[PDB]
Amino acid sequence: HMATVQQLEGRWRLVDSKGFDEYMKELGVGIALRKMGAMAKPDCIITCDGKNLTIKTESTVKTTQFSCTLGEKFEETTADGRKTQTVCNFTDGALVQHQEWDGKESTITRKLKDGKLVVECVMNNVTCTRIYEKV
Amino acid sequence: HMATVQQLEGRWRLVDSKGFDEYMKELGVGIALRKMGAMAKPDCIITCDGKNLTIKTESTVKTTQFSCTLGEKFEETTADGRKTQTVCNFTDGALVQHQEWDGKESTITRKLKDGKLVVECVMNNVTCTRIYEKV
Ligand SMILES: CCCCCCCCCCCCCCCCCCCC(=O)NCCO
Ligand SMILES: CCCCCCCCCCCCCCCCCCCC(=O)NCCO
Ligand SMILES: [Cl-]
Repeated sequence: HMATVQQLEGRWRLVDSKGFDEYMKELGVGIALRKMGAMAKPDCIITCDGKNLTIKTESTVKTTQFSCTLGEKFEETTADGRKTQTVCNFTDGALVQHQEWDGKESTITRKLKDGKLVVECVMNNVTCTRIYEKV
Repeated sequence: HMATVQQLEGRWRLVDSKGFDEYMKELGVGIALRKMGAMAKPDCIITCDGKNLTIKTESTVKTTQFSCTLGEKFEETTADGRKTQTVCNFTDGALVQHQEWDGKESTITRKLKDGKLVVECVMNNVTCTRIYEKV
C-alpha cells in the first residue's frame, strides 16, 4: 500500500464467508433465496476505467435436485425450498414426477420428442413447457 | 421402439420456455427468486442406473451488479431486489460502496489483504466478511 484501484481489477473467487446468512437476514432476504445465496461460489469481476467502475458477479449453482429409486416415494427438497412428498415413475416412455406438499400438488413430465427433452409442468390450472437440447 | 430411460440420460440444456414464470408463481415463489429463475439457463443432468435415478441441475448466472463513476450517486438494482441510492468512493486504498433505501443503509467496503480481496458488508449491527482469491 497505498493500493491503487488497478490493484483491485480482475476476477476474484470466493474462498471464505462469515456471517453472510445473518447479513442477508438483516436486509430482509427470505429463507429460500438465502440458502441459494449461501450455496453459490460467486466470482466477482471488477474493472475501473479512470473514475468509471463496473462490478459483475458470475455464480455457478451446481446442485443435486434428488436421488431416488423409481416407484419409491421420498421427501424432496426443491430449489424454491418446499419439502414435498415425491414419487417418480418411468411410465409409457416418459419420466413422471409427482409432488405432494401442504395438500397442494404438482406433476412434472419429461419426454423425448425429436431428440429434444420436452419438460412439462402442471399445477392446478397452470402449465409450463421447457425444451432442452442434448450437450 | 418407444423411449427408454437410458434414452433420457445425459446433459440437456434449456433452449425455450413457455409459462415458467406463472408456474413458479403458482408454487408460491417470491418475486425476487422468480426473476432469477427466468434469468438462468440451466443445464439438466439426468442419470439412471436401471432403477436408481438422479437429476442434477447446473446454471451459471452472469449479472452486472452495477456500473458507475466514483463519487457520483446512482440508482442500484441489487440481487435481492432492492432499489438503492448508491455511491462508490475509493478512499485510502479501499473501495467503499454505500447504499441508501427506505431510511435504511448498508456499506460494502472492498480491501486488499495479502493479495486477497476482503469484502466486509455492514448493515446496522450485522457484519459479514467474505474473502476472495485472484483468478
Ligand atoms: C458475491 C455476492 C452476490 C451473491 C451471489 C448471488 C446470490 C443470490 C441472491 C443473494 C441475495 C443477497 C444479496 C445481497 C448482496 C450481497 C453482496 C455483498 C457480498 C459480495 O461479496 N458482493 C460482491 C461484490 O464484491
Ligand atoms: C430448472 C430451474 C432451475 C434454475 C436455477 C435457478 C432457479 C432459481 C429458483 C428456482 C425455483 C423454481 C423451482 C421449481 C422447479 C420446476 C422444475 C422446472 C422443470 C425443469 O426444467 N426442471 C429441471 C429438471 O428437468
Ligand atoms: Cl418463461
